[PDB]
Amino acid sequence: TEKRGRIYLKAEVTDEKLHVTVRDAKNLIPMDPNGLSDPYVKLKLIPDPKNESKQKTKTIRSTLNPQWNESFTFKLKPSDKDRRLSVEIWDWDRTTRNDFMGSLSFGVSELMKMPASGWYKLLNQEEGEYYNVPIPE
Ligand SMILES: [Pb+2]
Ligand SMILES: [Pb+2]
Repeated sequence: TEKRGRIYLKAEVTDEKLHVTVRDAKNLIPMDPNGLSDPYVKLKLIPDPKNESKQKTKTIRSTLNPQWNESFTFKLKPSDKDRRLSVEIWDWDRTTRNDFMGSLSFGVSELMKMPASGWYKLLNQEEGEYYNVPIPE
């Protein structure tokens, strides 16, 4: 559904490399019995059939307002013109399968035209693979 918090990201392409900085997120949805979550962020260039592009932040336990401050780099290839950078927050779970918290994505070609910087609204899993919603206001 919706109202999943927001995330602050920077994503820019420079000389065939995509640099992404995952800063922090605010107001995430509770996922655990204790009312909090143990969030981490998965980054991928999709489609990724062979599942080779995945990178992830560390897991921060017991918070709905994580501050990761982590950076990542992807080397781009020509075929990436048809790919998107997918950013998904998931809850790490000690005793159950990990579950989805919120997401968004950027087209590689679009980032090449204009870098991304700022706060973004977290979307549901399907929606997140298709667009993003900046919230500069
Ligand atoms: Pb959970
Ligand atoms: Pb958990």
